[PDB]
Amino acid sequence: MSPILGYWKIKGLVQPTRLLLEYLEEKYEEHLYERDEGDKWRNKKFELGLEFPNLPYYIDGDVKLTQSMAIIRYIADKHNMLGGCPKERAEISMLEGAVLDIRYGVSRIAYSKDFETLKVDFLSKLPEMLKMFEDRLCHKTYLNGDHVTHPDFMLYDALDVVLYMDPMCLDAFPKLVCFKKRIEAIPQIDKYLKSSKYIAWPLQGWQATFGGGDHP
Amino acid sequence: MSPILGYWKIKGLVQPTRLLLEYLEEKYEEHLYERDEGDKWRNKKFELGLEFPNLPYYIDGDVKLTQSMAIIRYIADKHNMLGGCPKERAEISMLEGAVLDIRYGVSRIAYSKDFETLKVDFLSKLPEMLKMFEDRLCHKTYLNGDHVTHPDFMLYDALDVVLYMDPMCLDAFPKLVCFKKRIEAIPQIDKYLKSSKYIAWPLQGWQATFGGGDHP
Ligand SMILES: N[C@@H](CCC(=O)N[C@@H](CS(=O)(=O)O)C(=O)NCC(=O)O)C(=O)O
Ligand SMILES: N[C@@H](CCC(=O)N[C@@H](CS(=O)(=O)O)C(=O)NCC(=O)O)C(=O)O
Repeated sequence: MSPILGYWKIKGLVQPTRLLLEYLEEKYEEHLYERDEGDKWRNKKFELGLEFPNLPYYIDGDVKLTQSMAIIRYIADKHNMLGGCPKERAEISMLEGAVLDIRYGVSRIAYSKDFETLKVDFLSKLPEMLKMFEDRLCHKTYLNGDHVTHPDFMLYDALDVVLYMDPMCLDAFPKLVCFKKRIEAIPQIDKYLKSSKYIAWPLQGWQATFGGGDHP
Repeated sequence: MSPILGYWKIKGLVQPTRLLLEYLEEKYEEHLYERDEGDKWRNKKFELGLEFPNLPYYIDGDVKLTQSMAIIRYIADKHNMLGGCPKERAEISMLEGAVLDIRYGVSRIAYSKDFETLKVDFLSKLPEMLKMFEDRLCHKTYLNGDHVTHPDFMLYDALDVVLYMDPMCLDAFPKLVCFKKRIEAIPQIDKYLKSSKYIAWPLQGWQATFGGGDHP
């Protein structure tokens, strides 16, 4: 049967994974927990056969997984996209980590009552983080070269998110601007982003001071 | 020449990596930044050839890496320890993530002025996190079975850290208590923990409210 991907009906930690699945054109069903289905999840949490019960989870005829990163890596690995040798795989793991520093950098302050104050500090450090990627993309179409890897969708998600926080944070980074457009230019992605499956909001959990709520 | 591992002279994000290197008996030199060498690092940060300048970093005749997780995975991968197939590698990635939830759970609140209040909330959720590992170890010597994998050293580091926070947090988890002793029973580990190379403190950056300072 078709693999089952479970998570809240938000972008959050699973969006990059959804994009990788669409890009690979893999078939899959989603168990989406609405903002008021917290209890629905609780009563099912310890009943899915998961060794480390959590959201997101990925269940398919061969495995039962939790931990967003093990999930996206599993999907990529099943398609030989993790790297052909130790060095390459490390490059790709390094790219994941660097993207997470930005994505997690947002979530870390998005649930605070003093978001604006934290935001200033954050938007103050973001430029140096972005420049590392800008330089990475100066002589590359995608993060790992001519071919797409899962970090590309992670970066895309992170850029999508920081753009909501500051629509001008990419003004000094033309390569990153083109990269985001380039990802949206991928047929499978453009199709998915225009379909009824696409969850455009919220970015974080509904209760978040930033990227939360039921509407943009 | 011998690989170079660089980081602050604290356990922090690199300790599990140091333990994996010792276990594998790999030769390596460390560029340790003292509490007052922040500037020493700044003036070298963008001069090491690192694509994503950060701490820790790992430089050896074949690669230049940053991102603690890409580093430990690289070392494990160079020894064929990441997993023999997609499923196994995902299991191992899942274990990393689950350990990080605990380790990062500590760092997230260790720099706050209200540590004690946050600590209560944290120590309230830790038991459910620990039990997942307790159950994982009920019919296994190590997290992935009979043989050691890098997540074992990550878990060890996390247990070492939560024990400083609460010396009794493992009282209901005998398998975890034995697991920690079992890791310390590994010849290379026992030797390293008794050598002059072992950095017992601090756990977090020196400025941390918890696990910080120059002395326990
Ligand atoms: N490290 C885990 C963290 C997962 C996590 O924090 N999940 C949250 C939701 S969200 O933060 O991703 O929105 C949750 O509610 N998990 C279910 C639970 O805690 O019962 C991962 O990456 O998968
Ligand atoms: N995701 C990175 C985070 C690294 C990080 O936050 N490094 C801190 C130090 S510590 O938090 O690990 O102690 C640092 O000072 N990096 C150097 C810098 O920011 O210039 C990783 O895992 O390697």
